[PDB]
Amino acid sequence: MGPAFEFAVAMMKRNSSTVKTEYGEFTMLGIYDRWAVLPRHAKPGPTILMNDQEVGVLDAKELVDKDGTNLELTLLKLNRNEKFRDIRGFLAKEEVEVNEAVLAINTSKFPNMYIPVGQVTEYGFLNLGGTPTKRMLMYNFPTRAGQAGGVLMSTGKVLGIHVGGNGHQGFSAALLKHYFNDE
Amino acid sequence: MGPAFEFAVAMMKRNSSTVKTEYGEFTMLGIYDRWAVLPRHAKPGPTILMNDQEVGVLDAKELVDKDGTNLELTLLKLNRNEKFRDIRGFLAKEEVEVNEAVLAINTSKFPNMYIPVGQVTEYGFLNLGGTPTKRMLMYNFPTRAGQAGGVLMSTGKVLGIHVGGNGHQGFSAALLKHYFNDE
RNA sequence: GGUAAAACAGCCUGUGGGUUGAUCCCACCCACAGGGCCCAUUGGGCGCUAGCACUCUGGUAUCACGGUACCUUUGUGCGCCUGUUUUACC
Repeated sequence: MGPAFEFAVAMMKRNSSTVKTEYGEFTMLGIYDRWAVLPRHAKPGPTILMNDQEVGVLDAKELVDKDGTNLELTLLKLNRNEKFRDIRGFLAKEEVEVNEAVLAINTSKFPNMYIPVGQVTEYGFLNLGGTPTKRMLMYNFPTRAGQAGGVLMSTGKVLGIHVGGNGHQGFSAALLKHYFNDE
Repeated sequence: MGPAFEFAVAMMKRNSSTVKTEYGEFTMLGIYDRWAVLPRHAKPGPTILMNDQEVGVLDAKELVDKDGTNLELTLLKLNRNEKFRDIRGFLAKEEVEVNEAVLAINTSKFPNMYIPVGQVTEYGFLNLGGTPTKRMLMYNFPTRAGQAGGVLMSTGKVLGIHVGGNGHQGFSAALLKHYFNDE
């Protein structure tokens, strides 16, 4: 099928997992080594359920910009031998707009779901649930709950992580390369 | 988890797929190159639905032994550019008994299912549905339908393909290395 | 012109030489001469902000020592980008 789906299936097979925390079930994306990404509201504790099996969290960083502003991403280091495929090369320096994107989701509510979203525009400031948030990306698609964590993709590019919606629009936290230079 | 579970998950991720034919939904195992294996009761036609994608069948063989006896396996050559991981090294030259096995199934009825089976005994002749059949492997897990095609595994070894059950006992067709010297 | 197909180029510079759409900036080609970089080297390979898949040369972790995960190199199929052809179709 489309080159984006070929890209998207591979990304989900090699780098994604289903995660349960105290606050729900999420798609989770492994960046490299043992570092992965959840939406901030997942609030992962000392251990998580990764594909129905308990895994310890060695470290959890909640991203904010230079000013202290929410970015709606939590990076967590997983206590497991396996390393993720290194997809930092698929992350861009700064926010990415595309004319057509796929949002991929893998949870028990939404198993193997590859949603074509269309135009992704760089949105910037958003008031998520009372919290000033920055580096939002926006796309025009009727979103539901339980989609947070979904990986927004384009052929050869990982744009961000779905972090919320409003009924006709969905919003992803941009996933920037320098977030993972080290941590 | 088990060394066997690590093995089975790897096998399903890299080598299995869900297949629909005119005769139901099946777990399917890729052997190498583009050769795969199904139960004969799948009876694949000129195309199959492989992970919801139409795939053409270049060639299909229903296995018989030198004596002409049913083996309950269909080998099919898939018209795909991508090639399967070569797992012929995990196949034995003759039927294998193990004292501990996992049967792995991936259909919409049975998503991401890894059934611990226990002893696998070499059963030999079976009268499947009125057809003299040979090289049956027998294991005792009161089984249900839609499990045909499940992969019977132990760490480092692929024993066979689930082809039927009886309420108490389950049966796999043994998957021997010389079946694939050239296919 | 489109519109399909095919088919063949792509390391980077200059040195020519033409041609070129045209007489001007080009674009191509035709060649030469340098500089390279990679590999597993009598050799190979080097368009990839577009990737996917297997395979191969080595590593590193881990393991119930059967495997598993990742990195790295070799190749091959599919895809993609530029051209240059050729053929239809309108």
